[PDB]
Amino acid sequence: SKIDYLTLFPEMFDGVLNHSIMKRAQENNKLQINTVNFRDYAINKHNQVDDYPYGGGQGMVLKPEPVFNAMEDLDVTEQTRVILMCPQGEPFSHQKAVELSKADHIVFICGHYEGYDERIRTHLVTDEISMGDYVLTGGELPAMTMTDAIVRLIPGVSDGLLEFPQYTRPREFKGLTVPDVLLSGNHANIDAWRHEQKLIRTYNKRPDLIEKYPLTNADKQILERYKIGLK
Ligand SMILES: NCc1ccc(CNC(=O)c2csc3nc[nH]c(=O)c23)cc1
Repeated sequence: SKIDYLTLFPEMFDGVLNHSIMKRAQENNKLQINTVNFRDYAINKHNQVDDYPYGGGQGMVLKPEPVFNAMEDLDVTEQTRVILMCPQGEPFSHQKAVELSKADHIVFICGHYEGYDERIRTHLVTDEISMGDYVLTGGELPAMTMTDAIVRLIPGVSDGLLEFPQYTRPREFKGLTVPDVLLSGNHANIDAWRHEQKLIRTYNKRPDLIEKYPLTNADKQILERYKIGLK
Protein backbone atom coordinates (compact mmCIF):
# COMPACT_ATOMS: atom_id res chain seq x y z
CA SER A 1 0.00 0.00 0.00
CA LYS A 2 1.18 3.52 -0.91
CA ILE A 3 -0.38 6.95 -0.33
CA ASP A 4 0.35 10.10 -2.33
CA TYR A 5 -0.60 13.71 -1.50
CA LEU A 6 -0.98 16.14 -4.38
CA THR A 7 -0.64 19.52 -2.63
CA LEU A 8 0.53 23.10 -2.97
CA PHE A 9 1.67 23.23 0.69
CA PRO A 10 3.68 19.99 1.04
CA GLU A 11 5.66 21.47 3.96
CA MET A 12 2.39 21.47 5.89
CA PHE A 13 2.70 17.66 6.06
CA ASP A 14 6.04 17.83 7.92
CA GLY A 15 5.00 17.12 11.48
CA VAL A 16 2.36 14.58 10.58
CA LEU A 17 4.45 12.52 8.18
CA ASN A 18 7.61 12.51 10.31
CA HIS A 19 5.98 11.78 13.68
CA SER A 20 3.78 9.29 15.52
CA ILE A 21 1.97 6.37 13.88
CA MET A 22 2.63 7.25 10.25
CA LYS A 23 6.34 7.76 10.98
CA ARG A 24 6.48 4.25 12.45
CA ALA A 25 4.31 2.59 9.79
CA GLN A 26 6.31 4.02 6.88
CA GLU A 27 9.45 2.45 8.34
CA ASN A 28 7.90 -1.03 8.70
CA ASN A 29 7.76 -1.34 4.88
CA LYS A 30 3.96 -1.20 5.20
CA LEU A 31 3.30 1.89 3.05
CA GLN A 32 5.13 4.42 0.89
CA ILE A 33 4.18 8.10 1.23
CA ASN A 34 4.94 10.88 -1.23
CA THR A 35 4.25 14.63 -1.06
CA VAL A 36 4.02 16.01 -4.62
CA ASN A 37 3.61 19.71 -5.48
CA PHE A 38 1.25 20.96 -8.22
CA ARG A 39 3.52 23.80 -9.31
CA ASP A 40 6.17 21.29 -10.36
CA TYR A 41 3.83 20.08 -13.13
CA ALA A 42 2.71 23.51 -14.33
CA ILE A 43 2.88 23.67 -18.12
CA ASN A 44 4.10 27.30 -17.99
CA LYS A 45 4.67 27.86 -14.20
CA HIS A 46 3.57 31.53 -14.64
CA ASN A 47 -0.18 31.07 -15.30
CA GLN A 48 0.03 27.70 -13.59
CA VAL A 49 -1.95 25.23 -11.46
CA ASP A 50 -5.10 27.41 -11.79
CA ASP A 51 -6.71 29.98 -14.07
CA TYR A 52 -9.92 31.94 -14.59
CA PRO A 53 -13.16 29.98 -15.13
CA TYR A 54 -14.82 29.91 -18.52
CA GLY A 55 -18.11 31.78 -18.36
CA GLY A 56 -17.10 33.82 -15.36
CA GLY A 57 -16.98 32.64 -11.79
CA GLN A 58 -16.34 33.72 -8.24
CA GLY A 59 -12.80 32.41 -7.97
CA MET A 60 -9.89 30.70 -9.72
CA VAL A 61 -10.12 27.09 -10.89
CA LEU A 62 -7.54 24.30 -10.68
CA LYS A 63 -6.34 23.53 -14.21
CA PRO A 64 -6.48 19.95 -15.55
CA GLU A 65 -2.99 19.90 -17.12
CA PRO A 66 -0.79 19.78 -14.01
CA VAL A 67 -3.16 17.29 -12.37
CA PHE A 68 -3.22 14.71 -15.18
CA ASN A 69 0.57 15.00 -15.48
CA ALA A 70 0.91 14.30 -11.75
CA MET A 71 -1.33 11.25 -11.98
CA GLU A 72 0.64 10.07 -15.03
CA ASP A 73 4.03 9.80 -13.33
CA LEU A 74 2.57 8.69 -9.98
CA ASP A 75 1.84 5.38 -11.77
CA VAL A 76 -1.89 5.74 -11.14
CA THR A 77 -3.85 2.71 -12.36
CA GLU A 78 -7.52 1.80 -12.74
CA GLN A 79 -7.27 -0.03 -9.41
CA THR A 80 -5.97 3.16 -7.75
CA ARG A 81 -8.27 5.33 -5.60
CA VAL A 82 -8.00 9.02 -6.57
CA ILE A 83 -9.71 10.93 -3.76
CA LEU A 84 -10.63 14.59 -4.14
CA MET A 85 -10.93 16.54 -0.90
CA CYS A 86 -13.90 18.79 -1.61
CA PRO A 87 -16.45 20.50 0.65
CA GLN A 88 -19.44 18.81 -0.93
CA GLY A 89 -17.96 15.33 -1.04
CA GLU A 90 -19.44 12.46 0.92
CA PRO A 91 -18.78 12.84 4.66
CA PHE A 92 -15.92 10.52 5.61
CA SER A 93 -16.94 7.51 7.66
CA HIS A 94 -15.68 4.34 9.30
CA GLN A 95 -17.03 2.12 6.54
CA LYS A 96 -15.08 4.28 4.07
CA ALA A 97 -11.93 4.03 6.22
CA VAL A 98 -12.17 0.23 5.91
CA GLU A 99 -12.85 0.28 2.16
CA LEU A 100 -9.82 2.52 1.56
CA SER A 101 -7.51 0.64 3.93
CA LYS A 102 -8.19 -2.36 1.63
CA ALA A 103 -6.70 -0.41 -1.32
CA ASP A 104 -3.15 -0.53 -2.61
CA HIS A 105 -2.66 2.95 -4.13
CA ILE A 106 -4.39 6.10 -2.87
CA VAL A 107 -3.95 9.59 -4.32
CA PHE A 108 -5.31 12.59 -2.41
CA ILE A 109 -6.00 15.72 -4.40
CA CYS A 110 -5.74 18.47 -1.79
CA GLY A 111 -6.74 22.02 -2.63
CA HIS A 112 -8.32 25.29 -1.55
CA TYR A 113 -9.85 26.21 -4.85
CA GLU A 114 -13.24 27.71 -5.33
CA GLY A 115 -13.46 25.05 -8.06
CA TYR A 116 -11.77 22.17 -9.87
CA ASP A 117 -11.75 21.69 -13.65
CA GLU A 118 -14.58 19.24 -14.29
CA ARG A 119 -12.40 17.11 -16.58
CA ILE A 120 -10.30 16.24 -13.51
CA ARG A 121 -13.42 14.99 -11.74
CA THR A 122 -14.88 13.05 -14.65
CA HIS A 123 -11.70 11.25 -15.75
CA LEU A 124 -9.34 11.00 -12.73
CA VAL A 125 -11.24 11.26 -9.46
CA THR A 126 -12.72 8.00 -8.20
CA ASP A 127 -13.90 9.41 -4.86
CA GLU A 128 -14.85 12.81 -3.46
CA ILE A 129 -14.83 13.08 0.33
CA SER A 130 -15.39 15.85 2.90
CA MET A 131 -14.96 16.16 6.66
CA GLY A 132 -18.46 17.57 7.35
CA ASP A 133 -20.85 20.47 6.95
CA TYR A 134 -18.33 23.03 8.13
CA VAL A 135 -15.94 25.06 5.99
CA LEU A 136 -12.18 24.46 5.94
CA THR A 137 -9.36 26.37 4.25
CA GLY A 138 -8.05 23.45 2.20
CA GLY A 139 -7.74 19.74 1.79
CA GLU A 140 -4.48 18.92 3.57
CA LEU A 141 -5.70 18.56 7.15
CA PRO A 142 -8.68 16.48 5.97
CA ALA A 143 -6.31 14.37 3.86
CA MET A 144 -4.02 13.79 6.85
CA THR A 145 -6.96 13.03 9.14
CA MET A 146 -8.40 10.49 6.70
CA THR A 147 -4.92 8.98 6.37
CA ASP A 148 -4.75 8.45 10.12
CA ALA A 149 -8.02 6.52 10.24
CA ILE A 150 -7.08 4.46 7.15
CA VAL A 151 -3.51 3.64 8.23
CA ARG A 152 -4.39 2.28 11.66
CA LEU A 153 -6.87 -0.01 9.86
CA ILE A 154 -4.14 -1.41 7.57
CA PRO A 155 -2.94 -4.81 8.85
CA GLY A 156 0.45 -4.71 10.54
CA VAL A 157 0.29 -1.12 11.80
CA SER A 158 -19.48 -0.25 21.26
CA ASP A 159 -22.25 -1.75 23.41
CA GLY A 160 -24.65 1.05 22.51
CA LEU A 161 -23.78 3.05 25.66
CA LEU A 162 -21.49 5.88 26.60
CA GLU A 163 -18.26 4.90 28.31
CA PHE A 164 -17.81 4.51 32.02
CA PRO A 165 -15.81 7.04 34.03
CA GLN A 166 -12.17 6.15 34.49
CA TYR A 167 -9.76 7.27 37.19
CA THR A 168 -6.05 6.91 38.02
CA ARG A 169 -3.52 8.05 40.67
CA PRO A 170 -3.78 9.95 42.95
CA ARG A 171 -6.81 8.76 44.91
CA GLU A 172 -7.44 12.22 46.35
CA PHE A 173 -6.55 15.41 44.52
CA LYS A 174 -7.75 18.93 45.38
CA GLY A 175 -10.45 17.27 47.48
CA LEU A 176 -11.59 15.28 44.43
CA THR A 177 -11.77 11.67 45.48
CA VAL A 178 -11.74 8.55 43.27
CA PRO A 179 -14.84 6.39 43.88
CA ASP A 180 -14.01 3.99 46.68
CA VAL A 181 -15.47 0.97 44.87
CA LEU A 182 -12.62 1.11 42.34
CA LEU A 183 -10.07 0.52 45.13
CA SER A 184 -12.01 -2.28 46.82
CA GLY A 185 -10.75 -5.24 44.76
CA ASN A 186 -14.31 -6.57 44.30
CA HIS A 187 -14.41 -7.01 40.55
CA ALA A 188 -18.09 -7.86 40.47
CA ASN A 189 -18.91 -4.58 42.18
CA ILE A 190 -16.44 -2.63 40.02
CA ASP A 191 -18.08 -3.93 36.83
CA ALA A 192 -21.57 -3.34 38.20
CA TRP A 193 -20.71 0.22 39.23
CA ARG A 194 -19.19 0.88 35.83
CA HIS A 195 -22.33 -0.50 34.21
CA GLU A 196 -24.60 1.71 36.33
CA GLN A 197 -22.51 4.78 35.37
CA LYS A 198 -22.72 3.84 31.67
CA LEU A 199 -26.51 3.66 31.99
CA ILE A 200 -26.88 6.92 33.91
CA ARG A 201 -24.54 8.93 31.69
CA THR A 202 -26.25 7.67 28.56
CA TYR A 203 -29.65 8.52 30.11
CA ASN A 204 -28.50 12.10 30.79
CA LYS A 205 -26.48 12.92 27.69
CA ARG A 206 -27.72 10.60 24.91
CA PRO A 207 -31.27 9.53 25.76
CA ASP A 208 -31.61 8.45 22.10
CA LEU A 209 -29.06 5.71 22.82
CA ILE A 210 -31.14 4.49 25.78
CA GLU A 211 -34.10 4.10 23.41
CA LYS A 212 -32.00 1.84 21.14
CA TYR A 213 -30.63 -0.23 24.00
CA PRO A 214 -32.14 -3.53 25.12
CA LEU A 215 -32.81 -2.57 28.79
CA THR A 216 -32.91 -5.44 31.33
CA ASN A 217 -35.04 -5.40 34.46
CA ALA A 218 -31.94 -4.51 36.43
CA ASP A 219 -31.24 -1.63 34.02
CA LYS A 220 -34.74 -0.24 34.46
CA GLN A 221 -34.48 -0.56 38.22
CA ILE A 222 -31.13 1.27 38.10
CA LEU A 223 -32.53 4.16 36.09
CA GLU A 224 -35.57 4.55 38.35
CA ARG A 225 -33.57 4.70 41.56
CA TYR A 226 -31.32 7.23 39.84
CA LYS A 227 -34.14 9.48 38.73
CA ILE A 228 -35.64 9.23 42.25
CA GLY A 229 -32.45 9.97 44.13
CA LEU A 230 -32.53 13.21 42.12
CA LYS A 231 -35.96 14.16 43.56
N1 LIG B 1 -16.73 28.15 -1.02
C1 LIG B 1 -16.42 26.81 -1.58
C2 LIG B 1 -15.19 26.20 -0.98
C3 LIG B 1 -14.33 25.42 -1.75
C4 LIG B 1 -13.19 24.87 -1.20
C5 LIG B 1 -12.87 25.09 0.13
C6 LIG B 1 -11.64 24.46 0.74
N2 LIG B 1 -12.05 23.27 1.49
C7 LIG B 1 -11.62 22.04 1.21
O1 LIG B 1 -10.76 21.85 0.34
C8 LIG B 1 -12.20 20.87 1.92
C9 LIG B 1 -11.70 19.64 1.65
S1 LIG B 1 -12.46 18.37 2.53
C10 LIG B 1 -13.50 19.46 3.38
N3 LIG B 1 -14.40 19.09 4.31
C11 LIG B 1 -15.13 20.05 4.85
N4 LIG B 1 -14.99 21.35 4.51
C12 LIG B 1 -14.07 21.80 3.56
O2 LIG B 1 -14.02 23.00 3.31
C13 LIG B 1 -13.27 20.77 2.95
C14 LIG B 1 -13.73 25.86 0.90
C15 LIG B 1 -14.87 26.41 0.35
